[PDB]
Amino acid sequence: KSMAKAAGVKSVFAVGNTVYMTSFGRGNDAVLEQKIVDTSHEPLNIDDPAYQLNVVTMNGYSVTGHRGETVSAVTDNPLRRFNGRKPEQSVPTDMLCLKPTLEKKFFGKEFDDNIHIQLIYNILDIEKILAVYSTNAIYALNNMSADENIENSDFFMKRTTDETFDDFEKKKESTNSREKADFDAFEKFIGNYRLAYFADAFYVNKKNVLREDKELYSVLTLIGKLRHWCVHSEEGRAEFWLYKLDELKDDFKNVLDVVYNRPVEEINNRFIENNKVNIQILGSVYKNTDIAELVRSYYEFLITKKYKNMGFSIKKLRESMLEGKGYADKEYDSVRNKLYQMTDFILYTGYINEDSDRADDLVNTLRSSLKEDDKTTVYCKEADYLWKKYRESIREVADALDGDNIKKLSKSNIEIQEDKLRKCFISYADSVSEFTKLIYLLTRFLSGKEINDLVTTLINKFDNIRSFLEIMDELGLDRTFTAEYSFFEGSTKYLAELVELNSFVKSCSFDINAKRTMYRDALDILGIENNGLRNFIASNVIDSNRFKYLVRYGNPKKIRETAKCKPAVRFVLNEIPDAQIERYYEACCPCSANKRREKLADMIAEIKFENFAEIKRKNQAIIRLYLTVMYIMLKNLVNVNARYVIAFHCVERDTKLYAESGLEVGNIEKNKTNLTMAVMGVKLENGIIKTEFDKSFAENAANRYLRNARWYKLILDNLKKSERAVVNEFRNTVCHLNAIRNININIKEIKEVENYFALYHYLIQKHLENRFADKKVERDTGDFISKLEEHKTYCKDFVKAYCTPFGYNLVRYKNLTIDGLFDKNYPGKDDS
RNA sequence: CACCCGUGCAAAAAUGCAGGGGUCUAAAACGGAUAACCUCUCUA
RNA sequence: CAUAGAGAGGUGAUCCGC
Ligand SMILES: [Mg+2]
Repeated sequence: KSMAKAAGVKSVFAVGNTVYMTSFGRGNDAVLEQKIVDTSHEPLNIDDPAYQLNVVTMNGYSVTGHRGETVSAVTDNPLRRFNGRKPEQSVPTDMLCLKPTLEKKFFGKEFDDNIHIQLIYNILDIEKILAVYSTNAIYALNNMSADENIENSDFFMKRTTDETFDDFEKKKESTNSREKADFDAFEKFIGNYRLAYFADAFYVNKKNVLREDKELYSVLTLIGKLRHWCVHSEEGRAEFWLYKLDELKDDFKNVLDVVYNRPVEEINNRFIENNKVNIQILGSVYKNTDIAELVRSYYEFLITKKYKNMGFSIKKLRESMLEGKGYADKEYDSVRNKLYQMTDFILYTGYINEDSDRADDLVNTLRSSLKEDDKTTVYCKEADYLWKKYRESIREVADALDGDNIKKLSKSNIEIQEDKLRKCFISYADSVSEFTKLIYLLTRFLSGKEINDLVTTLINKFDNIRSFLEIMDELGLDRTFTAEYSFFEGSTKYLAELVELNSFVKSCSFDINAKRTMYRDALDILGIENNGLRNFIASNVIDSNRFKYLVRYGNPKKIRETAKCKPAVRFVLNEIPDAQIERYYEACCPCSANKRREKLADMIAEIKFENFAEIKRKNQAIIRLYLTVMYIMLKNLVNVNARYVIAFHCVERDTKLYAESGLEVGNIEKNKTNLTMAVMGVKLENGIIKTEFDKSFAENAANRYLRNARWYKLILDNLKKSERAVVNEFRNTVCHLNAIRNININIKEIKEVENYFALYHYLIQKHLENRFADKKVERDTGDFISKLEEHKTYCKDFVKAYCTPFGYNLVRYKNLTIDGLFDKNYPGKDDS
């Protein structure tokens, strides 16, 4: 990024008439380095400072870094932000000018600093990412109905954790038509075989059998409420719902526990098997502590390598000491290939239980050493020490680890008491907080890449929150949250939970015994419509991790009709590297890369086998190419949709803050553009914005983004072209993924696909055409639809018309309306 | 290759130069390798 | 007929290499 980070400036904070500077501690920890009053400074961290101040000025501070490869950098004084070249110093606002309201929301008072708002914006990013993956999860559940109804039924949208199943079953005989249809919708859902795609959530190994209705309902109700709370903005106490999950009724806690216990128990039991003999031998050779603490330590050192602190090749030291001894030979058969690794733990305990002075002297020598020659000499002396002082006990290991003794000990266990054993490995539900269990439930419906992105984003944002909460203690600032957000005072615990979650969370497998139902989908995803070949194709499809995504987020024969779109196929296989195109074509065919792409783009469209040796590998080559192409396409469209889900989430959230700040924002459900009009200070009359542009409006625009006349005038001009109904149906298309559901109709006629932005917006614009074709449409929307039929490509004007709700955040509006600005990975020229 | 802020130098209207931005955008830093187990297909 | 004797393909836990 920047020289300030390279110099080690982790942050610069303002606190009244004082400025504080920080550097990177261990991990994401911050340490205080300097304070500036005015043109004058005082050092901190005096025993290991990361950088020094070369000269301090009111414009900015110059620094030189000791912490690494030395660089010289300059950093700008936060108090002169917005105050250079025309009261000359002030604590900066956020761009939205919501800082006083956000501070008065999460904490009780306005704070006169800019440390609190960074924490708050991390809280807002946690909700931002949950709105995305909860929307994806509910879409994945709703897709199960797509073979029976095209509509996104309300059954998932209305659910709340207020109604327990015992007052919902009362609807079975209720007289009210909607409540009856709601229960018959639940009965229709629980009978669908496609629950087998989510076996880890809905099935219990007890063959594995479908759970009792009360738990299926409680799962659906939890995920539905999580979506409703993320995508809408709640009123009253429901706003605090995610932060008051301790208040959930017993059925939801019990279902969360019984879902979370099945991965934990499995992994907490595998380790008690693959290790029995090793743990017993260690528990005999060592007697120095309660054996549960030995087992804890062995688990900890096996699963966490501690290289973030013990950052040196202890394994090289081991080899340097054991080389040339029988310990490096077939002295006994048991460990010539594997099973050797407790020797490392013997070394590790030889560092933890004693000679920690030598370990600290080693860590110092490793900091002071210059050459690999030095580290090698030190390793040789450590080998000379350890091989005489402590290693002799491994001879008793060599006595204990004989093969028949291994076989005997395999019939035995460590005899830790059950309630102690269950507290020396991965914690069970009883200990894990409801938030992490609900995150695990959400992850049950997601792809592995989505699980990784979600969990690591949560880890990062909680670690940031923790770091700021630590900073505020040393600075002596008021840290105490409002009572309703006191959840975040446990954030250091939740980070420890989330990093534990990342240690075992994994993609939802299918039921192994269920595959004979997926067979029909596995054939209908290709369009194959003697039996051994068909069974082989089915088995080589159902095992594919790409099929497991593609059939959960899409209807298979709808994917097969989508694969007839030669332009989109040709585009997505243009982005496959040429060497991969060779690796496919050499396997599928038995000469330019363009003509080979074109040929396999026709092969993948006419793909079939039949009417309902290496040949098998040829068949795999055809299958693996096909599923890969569609996987890349649909994933990226879903990833484009998430960006607009965030945008509408923000529209909902910031409206309530702008309303809370005193702006007459109006009804955001009647017209999503009301906030932008409110921020622009313009008001509709008779359905038209009458006002022309004037500088006096921009100079009074309610946020910093809209202060500039150029983009204010452009947003006003595009907003006069918007239409209420089209923006609302765009919003619902985004929140329901209807554009991706109806992909075989929206994609029917495209000339060319330039990028996934153009494809996604063609899908939306053709959906809006299909929704408004039978309705009265006003002038500019009719022109946009005309240009959408004259050119079989998305209208660049229409997207910047219907995206006008986001205009209040100019950076978001630009990013979501100009391609090449859209994707971090594919930069390009902006227009206008 | 977006937005915003600082500074130097042009300039009276906006350009250039070099930086900063957890308080901006999703957007601060932060190859196979053997063995073991299930599943499918093909002979006798 | 089913289960059995070699192949052969694939998914998911993984021990080291310049
Ligand atoms: Mg941010």
